[PDB]
Parts: sequence; C-alpha cells; structure tokens
Amino acid sequence: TQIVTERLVALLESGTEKVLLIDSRPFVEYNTSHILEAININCSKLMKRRLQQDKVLITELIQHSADIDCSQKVVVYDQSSQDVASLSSDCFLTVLLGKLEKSFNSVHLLAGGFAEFSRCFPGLCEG
Amino acid sequence: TQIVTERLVALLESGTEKVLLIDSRPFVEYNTSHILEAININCSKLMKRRLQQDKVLITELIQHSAKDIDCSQKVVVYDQSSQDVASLSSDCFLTVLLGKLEKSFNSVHLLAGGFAEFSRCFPGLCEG
Repeated sequence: TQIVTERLVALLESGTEKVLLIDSRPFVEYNTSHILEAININCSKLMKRRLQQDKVLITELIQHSADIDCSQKVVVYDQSSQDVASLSSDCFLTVLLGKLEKSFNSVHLLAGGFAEFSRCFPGLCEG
Repeated sequence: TQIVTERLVALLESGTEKVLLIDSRPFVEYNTSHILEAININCSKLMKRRLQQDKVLITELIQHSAKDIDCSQKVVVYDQSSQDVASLSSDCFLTVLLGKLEKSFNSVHLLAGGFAEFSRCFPGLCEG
C-alpha cells in the first residue's frame, strides 16, 4: 500500500519494527542524498535488466548493497511518486515493486517520495 | 511555472507553438518509453556533474541529443511524477537542470504529474 512521511519517521525512530528501507532512485541521486541507512537499488539499465530478467534474488541484492525476513516492513521510495496507481506501467519502480512483493508480505511505497521526506526531515537524510 | 497534461497535448497536436520537450529521467526510463520526440537529458552522474559544473551549453546539449533553439520557445521538462516546482528537493537533478534552462529560455514549464500521468492519459503519444 502506501505509508506517509510521518509513519516512516515513527518506525525509524522506535524499535517497534525492523524497517527495510529501499531507495529506488538513480545512483547519482542516492549519492547526493538519501534517507538515513536506505539501501540503494538504483534505477539503472543493468539493475532493471536483472530485476525483470529474474537473474537476481532480491534478498541477495539487498545484502550486496548494505537481516531479511518476509514479515519485515519494507519501504520503497523514488523522488516524488504519490502512490502505486500513479506509476507508469513499465517504469523501474514498478519492476522493482513486483520482485519485492514476491518476497515480502509488507511492501509499502513512501507517499511523496524523497522530495517530501527531505523537505520535512532534513536531519534524517545522509548525503 | 507548471503546464498540465492536456495543455501539452494541445501544443503538441497544433503548430501554434514550436515546443521543446525534455525528458529529465534516467536513460533506462527514457528508453523504456517517453513522450513522442522528447529529448533525453538523462538523470546521470555525468550529466549532473556537467550541468552544475557549467561545462555545458544547454542548447548544444539539446542538439547533441536531439537525433531549432530560441529562447521564447516553449520548453517542457518532466520527470516520472513531480507535481510542481516547490515540491522539488532542493538539490535533485531536475532542479539542477531547471536552473540551466531558465538560464537560456523565458518559457520553461514543468509537466504537472510527470510521465506517469501523461502516459496514463495519452498512451498512443508515447514512443518506446
């Protein structure tokens, strides 16, 4: 589903849940700046081929970037996507979202993407 | 400012104005699919360095990639889903780009809803 900015700060701040946070954006963007300890599965020619080719175990990929577990809350974000319906049918994010919902019961998109989180919580963004 | 999906289709369809249409998105995305005859100034490490380094004439860049410039010319940038200029993270690629473009054209508008919304509403006007 979706999960809004304030929910994400709440989960991040507490220990309540172990949150797996993915930054789907291009490498440059991730590198400029990202949400603290987000994992860069970057929008890439290679990354996109390998996702949709199904040559990649998403859980191995997660490790190759950084504790995995399907109940684990997962939050993907791009720069500004509001919700799942407003994704172009064959965009990178979409490709990704599939393979992730193919491993986790809890996959939520960050409403407002990184533009909105970084606007509201500058201090919780590493760069 | 902003320019919404239906304005863009209107300008594209008519000859009223010669529209310069830029797809700011990563190369993969542009390649998967884009608005007919948009020019890919792709969100890149190189592209971003060169923009903000000011090593690039934006107008020369346009013509590299294309395959008629003129500052009055309507220019429309888009990413995947940005709604408006205020909702851009201060130092994101788009933003960088928007500067260098407003530094060459009087008419630079962002496509409200980005490519997600145009491609939803006008599938046939997207090459892939």
